[PDB]
Amino acid sequence: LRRRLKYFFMSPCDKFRAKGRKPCKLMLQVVKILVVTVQLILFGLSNQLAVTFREENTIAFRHLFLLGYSDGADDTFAAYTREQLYQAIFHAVDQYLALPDVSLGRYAYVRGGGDPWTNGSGLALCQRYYHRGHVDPANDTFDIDPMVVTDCIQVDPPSSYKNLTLKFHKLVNVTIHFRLKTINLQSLINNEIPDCYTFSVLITFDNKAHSGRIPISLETQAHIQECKHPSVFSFRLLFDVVVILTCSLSFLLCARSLLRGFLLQNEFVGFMWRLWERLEFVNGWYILLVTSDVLTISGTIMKIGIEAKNLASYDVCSILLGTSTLLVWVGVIRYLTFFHNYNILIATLRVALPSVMRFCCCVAVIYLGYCFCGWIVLGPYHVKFRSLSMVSECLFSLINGDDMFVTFAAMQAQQGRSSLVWLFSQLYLYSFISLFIYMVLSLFIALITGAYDTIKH
Amino acid sequence: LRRRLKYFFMSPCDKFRAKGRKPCKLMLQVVKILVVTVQLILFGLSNQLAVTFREENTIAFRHLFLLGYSDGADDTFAAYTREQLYQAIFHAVDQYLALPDVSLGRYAYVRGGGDPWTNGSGLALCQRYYHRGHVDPANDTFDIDPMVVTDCIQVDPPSSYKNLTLKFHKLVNVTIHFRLKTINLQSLINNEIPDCYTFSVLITFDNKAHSGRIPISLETQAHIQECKHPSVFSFRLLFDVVVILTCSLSFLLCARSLLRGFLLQNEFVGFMWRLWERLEFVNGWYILLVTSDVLTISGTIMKIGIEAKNLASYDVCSILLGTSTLLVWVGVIRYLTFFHNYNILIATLRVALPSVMRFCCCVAVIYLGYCFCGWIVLGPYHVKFRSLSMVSECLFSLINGDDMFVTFAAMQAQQGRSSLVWLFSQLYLYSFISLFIYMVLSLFIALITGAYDTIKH
Amino acid sequence: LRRRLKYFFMSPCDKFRAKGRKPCKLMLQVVKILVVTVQLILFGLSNQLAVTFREENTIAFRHLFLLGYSDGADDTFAAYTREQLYQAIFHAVDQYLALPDVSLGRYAYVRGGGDPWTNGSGLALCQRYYHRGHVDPANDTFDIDPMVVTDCIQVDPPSSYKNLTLKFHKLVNVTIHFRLKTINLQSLINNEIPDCYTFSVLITFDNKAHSGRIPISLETQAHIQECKHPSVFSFRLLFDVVVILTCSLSFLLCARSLLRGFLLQNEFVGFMWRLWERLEFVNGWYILLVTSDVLTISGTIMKIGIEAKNLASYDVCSILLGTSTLLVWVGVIRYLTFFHNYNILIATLRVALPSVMRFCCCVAVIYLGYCFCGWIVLGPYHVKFRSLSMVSECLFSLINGDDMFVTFAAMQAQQGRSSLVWLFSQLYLYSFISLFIYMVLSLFIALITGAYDTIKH
Amino acid sequence: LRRRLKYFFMSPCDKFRAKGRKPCKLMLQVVKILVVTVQLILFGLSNQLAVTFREENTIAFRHLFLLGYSDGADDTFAAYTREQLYQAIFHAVDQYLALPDVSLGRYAYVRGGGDPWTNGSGLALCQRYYHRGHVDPANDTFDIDPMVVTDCIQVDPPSSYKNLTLKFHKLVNVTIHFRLKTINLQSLINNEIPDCYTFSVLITFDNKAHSGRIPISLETQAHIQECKHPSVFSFRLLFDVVVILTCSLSFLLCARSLLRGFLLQNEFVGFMWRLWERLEFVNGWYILLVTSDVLTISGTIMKIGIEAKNLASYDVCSILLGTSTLLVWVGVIRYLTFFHNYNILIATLRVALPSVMRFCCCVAVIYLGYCFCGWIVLGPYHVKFRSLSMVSECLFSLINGDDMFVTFAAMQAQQGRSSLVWLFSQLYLYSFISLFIYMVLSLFIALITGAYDTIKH
Ligand SMILES: CCCCCCCC(=O)OC[C@H](COP(=O)(O)O[C@@H]1[C@H](O)[C@H](OP(=O)(O)O)[C@@H](O)[C@H](OP(=O)(O)O)[C@H]1O)OC(=O)CCCCCCC
Ligand SMILES: CCCCCCCC(=O)OC[C@H](COP(=O)(O)O[C@@H]1[C@H](O)[C@H](OP(=O)(O)O)[C@@H](O)[C@H](OP(=O)(O)O)[C@H]1O)OC(=O)CCCCCCC
Ligand SMILES: CCCCCCCC(=O)OC[C@H](COP(=O)(O)O[C@@H]1[C@H](O)[C@H](OP(=O)(O)O)[C@@H](O)[C@H](OP(=O)(O)O)[C@H]1O)OC(=O)CCCCCCC
Ligand SMILES: COc1ccccc1N1CCN([C@@H]2CCCC[C@H]2NS(=O)(=O)c2ccccc2)CC1
Ligand SMILES: CCCCCCCCCC
Ligand SMILES: CCCCCCCCCC
Ligand SMILES: CCCCCCCCCC
Ligand SMILES: CCCCCCCCCC
Ligand SMILES: CCCCCC
Repeated sequence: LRRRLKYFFMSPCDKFRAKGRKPCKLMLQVVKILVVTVQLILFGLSNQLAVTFREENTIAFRHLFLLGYSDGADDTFAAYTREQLYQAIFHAVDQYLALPDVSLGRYAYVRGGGDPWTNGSGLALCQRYYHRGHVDPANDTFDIDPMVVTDCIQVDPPSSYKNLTLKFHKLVNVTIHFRLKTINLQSLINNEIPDCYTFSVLITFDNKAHSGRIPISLETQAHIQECKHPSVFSFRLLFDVVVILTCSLSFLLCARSLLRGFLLQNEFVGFMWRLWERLEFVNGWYILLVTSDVLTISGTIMKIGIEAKNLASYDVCSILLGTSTLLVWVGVIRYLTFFHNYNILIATLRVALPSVMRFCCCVAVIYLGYCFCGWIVLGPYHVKFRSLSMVSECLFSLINGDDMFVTFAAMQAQQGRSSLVWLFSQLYLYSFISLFIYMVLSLFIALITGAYDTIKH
Repeated sequence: LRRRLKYFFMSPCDKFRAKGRKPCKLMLQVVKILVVTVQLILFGLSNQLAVTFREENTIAFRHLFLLGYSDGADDTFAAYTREQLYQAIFHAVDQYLALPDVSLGRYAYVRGGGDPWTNGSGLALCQRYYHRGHVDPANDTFDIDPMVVTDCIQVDPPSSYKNLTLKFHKLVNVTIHFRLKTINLQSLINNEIPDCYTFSVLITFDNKAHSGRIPISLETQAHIQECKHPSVFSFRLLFDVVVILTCSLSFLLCARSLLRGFLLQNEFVGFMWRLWERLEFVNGWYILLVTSDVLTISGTIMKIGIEAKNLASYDVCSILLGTSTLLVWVGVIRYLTFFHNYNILIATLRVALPSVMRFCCCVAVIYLGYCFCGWIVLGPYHVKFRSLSMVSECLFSLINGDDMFVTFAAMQAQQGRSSLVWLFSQLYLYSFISLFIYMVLSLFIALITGAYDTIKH
Repeated sequence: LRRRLKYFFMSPCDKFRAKGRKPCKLMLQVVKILVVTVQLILFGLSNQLAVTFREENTIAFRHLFLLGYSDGADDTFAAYTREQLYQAIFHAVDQYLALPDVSLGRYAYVRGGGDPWTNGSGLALCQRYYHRGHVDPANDTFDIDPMVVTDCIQVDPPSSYKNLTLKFHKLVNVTIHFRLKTINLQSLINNEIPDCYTFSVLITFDNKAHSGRIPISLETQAHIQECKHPSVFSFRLLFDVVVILTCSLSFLLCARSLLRGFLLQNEFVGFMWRLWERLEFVNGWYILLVTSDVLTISGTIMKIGIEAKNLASYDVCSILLGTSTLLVWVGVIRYLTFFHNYNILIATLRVALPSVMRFCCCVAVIYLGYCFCGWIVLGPYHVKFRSLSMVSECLFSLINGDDMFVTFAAMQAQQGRSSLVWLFSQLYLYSFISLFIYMVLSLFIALITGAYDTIKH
Repeated sequence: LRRRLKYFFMSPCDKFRAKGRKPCKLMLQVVKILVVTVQLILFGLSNQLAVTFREENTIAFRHLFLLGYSDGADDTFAAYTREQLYQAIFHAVDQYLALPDVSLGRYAYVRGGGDPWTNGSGLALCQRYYHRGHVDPANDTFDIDPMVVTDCIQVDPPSSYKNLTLKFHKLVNVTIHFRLKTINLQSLINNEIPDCYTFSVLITFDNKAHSGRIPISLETQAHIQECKHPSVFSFRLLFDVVVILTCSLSFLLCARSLLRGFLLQNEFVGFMWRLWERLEFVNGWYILLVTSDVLTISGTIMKIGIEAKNLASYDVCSILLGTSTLLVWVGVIRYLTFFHNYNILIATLRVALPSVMRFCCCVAVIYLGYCFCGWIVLGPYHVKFRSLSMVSECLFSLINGDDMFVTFAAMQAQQGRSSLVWLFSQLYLYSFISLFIYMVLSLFIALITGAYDTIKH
């Protein structure tokens, strides 16, 4: 049993010297790294083109349908008078009706086919208000039924919509919905058959705040299909099958290795009888390899489905493939651990990790207290403290010396208004930055240095 | 006495093993953390809505009443000719008179009710100048009585104000004051009854510099009341009472513990007879808990008052609640100190603190000298050195590697003008940054490393 | 043999004490540093003037020929309607025809002389579309022959171009090509004879995306000649010859030293018989000196050619000269290594380097995995993750605490759209920044500290 | 002699214990710190008011006299057509003639009084061109006499200037000079008598590049006098005299101490007979005090002159006073050196300094080589590499982790143009940042840590 146990923990070189078995798994892992990286690169190259197409079409739509729109004004684009709102709505509808004659792109009208479009209708102009909405600020009185009533005009592609009358005092919002069909000719370069896009365009005039300011936004959804009857005067699926086969073989070999480890662990436990030490028979690198294989196979199946237009879950597929690629690239450290000089550094990090995590536990409570305090106190006055996630991002960036002066200057811009709040912000920011830069990061450095010193002895 | 003293310093686990008393205080502290955090989250969620309402209304007012106003131009918005100033004033008054027909919001006029509005007047247009203002720059002569005279026209909501004549050579400023009543319908979502807002709007055309440039600003004050006769087709006060009860119980238990410590200290002193060592009987964690309880109770009472519309001190309440939440979250380190691995890091920080503070004392004098020098020399030329607090913020950000290049480039933009000042700025910035980054932060790191090394032995 | 070997490794001071030979090479190296630096400074001063001339002319061309152009709008300048595109094209052509009467600069027309300009033609207005381009998005149908057909109108400098008809549905792009001749009178200051510039101006209206948005750009190529028949009412070539002679002498002496080292190494090997230890006879400083001499001589020849207008490879010459200057300035460390106090620090760096490089090897795989994952997942949503090189630059800047908050906020701006992607971005950014700042840089610091500690003992 | 020598090196406490002499110098230094700081604060408060006045007047002038000017466009403000230039010039002159009726400020015209204004002339409109300027880019020919001829029209304050004819092909520049008199009424607040300003306004249309782009700028010079015949319906000079007296007394006492040290050193040398060890008798703190006293006295005299309007050298006075304040605040470290715990840290820094400076010497050559290489190679393409001082500022900010990503992205914006330059920039930036952050700063930290470790033993 001793010999088998010793050989089980032997390094690949020692195993080859002893039994001479060819290291199939190492070569398979190298090939897997290569093919997985190539597949990810190809997928990203293909997807960025579609992303660019959709983004450019959306920018063109914003310039076409939004009155007085200019680049970089998405956040602040709003209406402030009834005349402005009416003009914007009518401009959007008129530009929809004039699209064939003015647009640089080639778009087709989509009629009916569901809701909110009635049969034969291309554009739906809906206004949503309250069922009952009596409001009298002069007498501090109101009577509202929060139930929302929707009223839509239907415009067929080529003017009753010009008779629109908005109930401003009880208006919840206004929306314009339509769809445009186009063909992605940009696919010709990069050697792909053009596909058919349907853009669902929604223009929203939002009055949910009732603050006298109605923001205006335009959004698009892209539905991609294979064009019927294509006409233009295989190395994508074979590569996917190759990747799947490589991952399956790697999974089988790693599962065999893990089973062998489990059986040897059981034998050793039985021998000793006649948990931390049990899991010594577990090869975490092979767990990582199995996880990467599963993720890659799932992502490859999803990618095959997507590229045939049968699926539209690009986010999940991209996440799976990227995570698997990261895992396979991280797995290369196993090979470096077999050399003493590199193993020194890897073991330094490994022995540092536990105390680092314990110190993270110690620091998290202070960090969270600061987050809550900053959100509650500075949230009203600071744009960077409006949400707890935003507060955490701001504090994390401050800890690393980024955007410090702008954070100070935002509060400086309102020193005269509230002196108490300004003094509190001064104390809060100074104390947090000093504590976390001059004491916490220093202790991280000290922990790493101590781990390195221990490893070198 | 020895046994009682030993038990007094026993850890909670040892105390439970010895006497078996249930650790009520620990459970109470956990519950306190939970309820305090939930209360803070709810309060912040509620307050951000009102902040958004006020900010949006103010932006709408700026777009409505300021002629030629655009987003992001608040700091530089100014008039430069008499025609521009007259046009801006008349535009503001005309937009006030046309508000019902043009505004997307629903506003009500407020008449009279104090000063500067006479009875029946909604808008007050005041101009403030000097009593006697003879100025003759041609002869380098002037005769001024600094006493300020105010002259206001009163406009009743629906044109004598069109006859306004400004005394430009002796004008101190022009102001427009009015009030608008609105109802916050946005409260319907989040399940709250709408409240009644009164916005006091002040538009200022400022000529205190007499520099030929008159900045224009708009400011609002919000007074919030409960709307009389509400009509819309309890889990906020019960939670506050629960929080107050929890904090009061924690305060009572901590006071009992502190009294026991005081009595035991007195007994030990008497025994020894028959300050640093005396305060060893003081449990600073319980002082922190008592402080947090007091702050939380005060903030909860203020919050109860505010949410009934009887109080308007949001800043003080928010500061109290945020500070108490920070304190209760920092108090969790006490529980970690009972475990050796975490106590190692906590004790490292504790033993590092004194030398860190002494080095801060050493560094403060150099920092202050640099602050004064930079303010006096670069203040005239650098926007970031205009005020001592701004100088301190800039230097602190520089020490942490933020906004360095913009600071250098601002001076670069005027190298040709004054070569001496540019050379001085070069020497000043380079020396300060080098000294504080390569020697001071390094010494902080060394102090922390030495403390950690001592603790590990 | 022992005495000769000992003298070969003697320091310059010891060699002078022993044999008394004048250290010609040291003085030559000092003179080389001086002359090389002066030459580089003069070359850069001369080149920046031409760079400024070309840049200013290009800005003037953009303001002259692009309709509605404003500074800082190069990236977003685009057309969105057929009317806008026609107006821009006609404005460019009309401004070309009116240049003599409106331009502040003095330009001459260039006619014919190649392609795309026919004989006697100054401006070429080409439109490129597809040979066959049937597109019917209504029926999801298309019939395209990807072959590109070009049709150009020729405009002679002083209106058939006004009859231009664009094939929008199959348009690939539109281009306007012309050339302008000018004289660089700015050369008079700095005491140079004015030279003759020919600017080849290309205006591109790009429709390769077929997205309804056609970006517009202007680019120029400068061809510089010596003006024929100059008339204006030697210390540049003599200095170049001096530099070349100094570099050649340094090369000869260093080659002699390297040959002596090789011969002594051969003698020692023969004696011992009767690789790491062999290369001990190689003086890497002299290899650096020889490389710098070769680079400087090549760059000086290229510079001589350029300044006579016989060459136009400014990038290669600048790279050669800058690299050689960097090498000669780095070579000064050799002289500092002869003093114990400075040699301590230099040897610290030298002994730290190998473990630093090994740790870089360990870290590269994790860095690459993160790069690929971020590119594939965040590329569609983040402007800073569009390309792998851009991803690497962003991650490298993040590791050093730059642009952290903007990176977080770009993803924050789309939290509601995709919650899964936002959560993944949170985990990705937080884990990467924490791992690389609190563990990797700490280990670099620890490696350097250990090297320094070993050197001091 | 031994007793006197021992007493000479005694600490202030030991000296007081031994001889009982009252420590007059310590109290004097404390009073000096207080009074010098108060004086600096008052001077800065007074000066930034005048700075604000001048800046506001200049902004008003830019808005009045520059056609189409908007805030934040100073750098890019330029003309591109002859029509634009004529319109700008005529607008400036017309606005000068209409100033009394349109300006919000009160200004007086200044006539004649030197050059370029003839007797009775308020505005001078000069155009500078070449004596002979034949330019024929068509034939690549030119004949220039670089002598500059100036031709000015004179406009008396209330239209021959409308007949201006510009020689565009040989124009060097156009300038408009005039002067305006105003009274600074803003001085009334802060309790000062208003003073009389004369603004010399120069508007420049610059054509020295001959690039078809003529930048337009406005500059002002302020000359300040005491207004004659002031009329408005001493604690500044007494404080200055107090400061001067305090500094003089401190100087006398420190000189006495230094003379005593010199005499004792001479006695010791004579005794031993019967440089590094000699200068042990020099008290560098007293040298610092003497320098600060001299600087403060000089700055106070200059400030007295300035505040009486007899001097205008604000930069020199501010530099002197700021440097003296920095020195006196740095001098406080002497008192901290008398306490062991603070002396530990101060001595750590003192013993670290020499090796830090030697390592700076080692690093300077690499830094300079990188500076030259970056300037020569990236200068043509990168806005941040245009000048060697700018290159140094950019590299220094990069070393400290500031503005990294923008530096990378500026080069990314031109990857396609020159691939060789882009690759070189990648290698250059990556190598520089890595070398200086992961090896140089680490060695600074290691040096400080070693110094601290040695001091603690
Ligand atoms: C076209 C490519 C075909 C490749 C596969 C066939 C050709 C080929 O070389 O296979 C090598 C593999 C082993 O490949 P591989 O896993 O690399 O080889 C094993 C590992 O080196 C293992 O050590 P660790 O790597 O540290 O765990 C070691 O203990 C085993 O020795 P032992 O056998 O004496 O105990 C080796 O056999 O051996 C098979 O017998 C395949 C059975 C697969 C069953 C999967 C489902 C359970
Ligand atoms: C106008 C300026 C003229 C300058 C040159 C003439 C005037 C002049 O001082 O020359 C000094 C040089 C040597 O100049 P240099 O190289 O500085 O001198 C040698 C180096 O010091 C070398 O040590 P390292 O520097 O550490 O390698 C040392 O071993 C040699 O001793 P050794 O001779 O006893 O072995 C020295 O002769 O000696 C010549 O004989 C020139 C032959 C050149 C052949 C080149 C083609 C192979
Ligand atoms: C209104 C305020 C008036 C203040 C001054 C008068 C009232 C007053 O206390 O003077 C204290 C000073 C000394 O003031 P101060 O300099 O503080 O006192 C001396 C220092 O403590 C010195 O040590 P260091 O400080 O380490 O150098 C020490 O060796 C001397 O002892 P010794 O005398 O036994 O050698 C002290 O006399 O003694 C005078 O006799 C003034 C002579 C000035 C001559 C200047 C021109 C050369
Ligand atoms: C001259 O250079 C160095 C002198 C001393 C120490 C390190 C380096 N550098 C070598 C090059 N290196 C790569 C730059 C391009 C991206 C990939 C980088 N490699 S990396 O290992 O992923 C890595 C990443 C971040 C931090 C450290 C290491 C940077 C470090
Ligand atoms: C050999 C088993 C333990 C090695 C560590 C597990 C993999 C680490 C993942 C980063
Ligand atoms: C146990 C008494 C001393 C513990 C320290 C006091 C509380 C620390 C507050 C951060
Ligand atoms: C003396 C031979 C080895 C010295 C090192 C080689 C030159 C270093 C280049 C930076
Ligand atoms: C006591 C003499 C030496 C003390 C150092 C000199 C003053 C340091 C200036 C920063
Ligand atoms: C020893 C008691 C630990 C308590 C953890 C909250």
